[PDB]
Amino acid sequence: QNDEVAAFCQSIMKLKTKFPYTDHCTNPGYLLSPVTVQRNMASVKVSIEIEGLQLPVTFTCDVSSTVEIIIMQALCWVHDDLNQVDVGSYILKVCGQEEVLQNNHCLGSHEHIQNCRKWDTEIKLQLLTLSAMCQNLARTAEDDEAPVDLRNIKEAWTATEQLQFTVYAAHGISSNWVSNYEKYYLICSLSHNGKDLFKPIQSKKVGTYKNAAYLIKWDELIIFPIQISQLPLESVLHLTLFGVLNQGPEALGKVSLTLFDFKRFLTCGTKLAYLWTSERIVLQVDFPSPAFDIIYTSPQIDRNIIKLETLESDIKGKLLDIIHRDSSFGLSKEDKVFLWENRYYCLKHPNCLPKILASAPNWKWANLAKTYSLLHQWPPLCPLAALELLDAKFADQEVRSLAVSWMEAISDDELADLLPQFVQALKYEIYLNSSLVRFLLSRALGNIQIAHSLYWLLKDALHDTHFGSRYEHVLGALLSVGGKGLREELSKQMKLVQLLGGVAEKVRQASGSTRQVVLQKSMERVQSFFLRNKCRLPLKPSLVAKELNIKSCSFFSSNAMPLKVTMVNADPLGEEINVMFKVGEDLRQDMLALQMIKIMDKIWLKEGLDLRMVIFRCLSTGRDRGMVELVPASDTLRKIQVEYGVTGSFKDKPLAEWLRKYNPSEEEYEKASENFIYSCAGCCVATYVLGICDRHNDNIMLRSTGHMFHIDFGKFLGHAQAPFVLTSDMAYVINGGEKPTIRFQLFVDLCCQAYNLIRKQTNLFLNLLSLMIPSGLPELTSIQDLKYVRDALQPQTTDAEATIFFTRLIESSLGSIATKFN
Repeated sequence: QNDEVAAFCQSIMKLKTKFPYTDHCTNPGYLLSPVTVQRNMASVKVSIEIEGLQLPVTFTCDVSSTVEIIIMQALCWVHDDLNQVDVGSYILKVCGQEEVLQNNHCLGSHEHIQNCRKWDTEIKLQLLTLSAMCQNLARTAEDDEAPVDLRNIKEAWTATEQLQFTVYAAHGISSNWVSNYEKYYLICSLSHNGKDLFKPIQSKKVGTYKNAAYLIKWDELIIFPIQISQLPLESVLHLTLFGVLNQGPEALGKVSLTLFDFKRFLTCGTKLAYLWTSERIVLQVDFPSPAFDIIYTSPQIDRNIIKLETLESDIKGKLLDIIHRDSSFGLSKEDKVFLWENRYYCLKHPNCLPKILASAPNWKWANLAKTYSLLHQWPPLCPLAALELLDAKFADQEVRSLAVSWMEAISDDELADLLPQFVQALKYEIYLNSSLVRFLLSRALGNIQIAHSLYWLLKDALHDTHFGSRYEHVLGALLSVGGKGLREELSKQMKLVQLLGGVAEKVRQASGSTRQVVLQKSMERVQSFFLRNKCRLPLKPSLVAKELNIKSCSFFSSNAMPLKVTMVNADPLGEEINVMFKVGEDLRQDMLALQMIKIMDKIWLKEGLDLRMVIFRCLSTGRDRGMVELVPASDTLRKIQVEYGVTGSFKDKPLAEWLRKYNPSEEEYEKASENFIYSCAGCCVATYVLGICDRHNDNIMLRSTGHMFHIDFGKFLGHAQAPFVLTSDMAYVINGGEKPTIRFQLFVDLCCQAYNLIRKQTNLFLNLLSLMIPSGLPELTSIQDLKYVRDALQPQTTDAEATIFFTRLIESSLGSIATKFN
């Protein structure tokens, strides 16, 4: 471990050398404003503050214009000719947010622009030079030159010795264990590619040793029916410790051991493993210790150039049927062998390589040379497709390194929203230094948003009972390489989340009349914090808070008593910061639901379908606590139904009247109704595919602009289970009347269109969810959960039949009032 850590640190300094503090492109010192490229790149109004002008210039821009020419248009308003105006010295930033628009991207591609348009709120930018932009987070020269802190040989293929090891003892047993358990045993399993190579082997059941209740001694030899020369390089031994009660046996802990170390040497001699149960226990397994070191050597390369082969059409039809399948999921055994034999015909369809590798008959050393030979004459995959190659089922390091090399094509903006799965895929790298971790660290060096999100994600990952140590090394590398500016900023944000969490705990423990007073008094400590510190908001680190608005702070009087934290912007050009902080309930599953909704939205927008979706932020900042974006001027459907229900008996006019009071004019009410149509279509498709069937008056929320969204994702992937529901007031808003109109047909067409656009990306959604399996969410625990989503996506069906299917889902959701529609 120490020597692996040292080699890791050497490599990481080598990675640092490639990001000097002088290069502004990779060391900007500011956040980049996020972008999601949208097709068909319509006009909007933008107001731009300019130095020397008392009023900002306001003018109409083409949504499809790049930020560069928009800067020049703003410069043209103030100068008659740009001959001696330093045009390249200028940037645009969002008013009140320390994020900079990206020059080479369309104004319409930027998320801030897109939200403002959905919102119809003022686009308020500011023109300045790089010199005036805050670059406090930038790395110094100091940081660059600082160090990072966190005899004979036998080739393995010639090694005939059985794999064998002696499970010797476990040291450190607790008093609670001695009282509750008589005896103990280990179950030993041997795995590669996340799959058992053989039946697991169970040890004898022994009690605590004589005159030692902290010691469990087995001194037992365990032999597996395999030789050293048959072990894949990435073979892992799993030891799970069990306790049989004295008064079913229950699992006390688990350790894993790689059979080869990061330098290809076979594990030899005594080896100590550590398992935690809350405390640390030490297992000792003794491996054989011959007079020679055994090293793994990969088979030697095949050089081949493979256009020159048979053809046929009974076979070629079946083959292209396999290639265009949704995924490798559920691929039958016959299909696997058929594809494997025909694999060299597939070379002009790169994104089917994961199917091909999943159809390999085995990963025996002898069969590796022909796989490797294929892999290095294979075309580049698209990054999203290469995700599958980083899942558990592909442990081979050539495969994974090659997948990371294909991943390098992905943009930072796309990668930012996929980081959770990458952090999880770290668990399938057996060694500390890997292509993948260096890729992630490299991206975090060149982009502050990626570094910030990686920070918070690794910080959750630390609570893993099995992988926490590895994540500590990775997080220490991120913090080391990030520089002192970023480090002190993250420290301020960490202290802020701790202080806010303390306030929330005190508020919940307090009750009734002594609760808001407890709030106000407990916020004193955070007020002190701001008195000595200006702090970036962890949810959106481009917002700088200087002070707490103690007056507007309150609680929501709901389950888990959430805090409404109101903060003063440090920028006068910006507006208040309002975030909810919540303690008690686990926000990671809400984060996964939100991320899936965001990815569906991205997919739609890339195909030119804008369903006007509400995409709000949520950040787990610890064990069962975090902070959540607050969508302004929105209320739950029941709240609307009942506040209307005191004045009316109409059954179906509450939502329409609610929207009418905030959109009185006819143009404004039609616009709000249209927003409702589109956002509701998006919500229905998401409800069905992601299996969120807990929808009810309290779960669905509606914004005064007319946009509908979800806020609670308690039953997520609950496909056990009218998938969604369309009560009559929603139908009234969509129709505009009490009878069906062409607006309902537009809603049905929008739903089916979006549904098919997601069915086309079934592989991405299956891969994005399986990569989250090992994160430990209660109800994404197996590949079976993925099967339910795939069945919902109906992969085999055509787009036309899928349209028919979803249309009848809609009319099922309409219930009794579905008689009135065609």
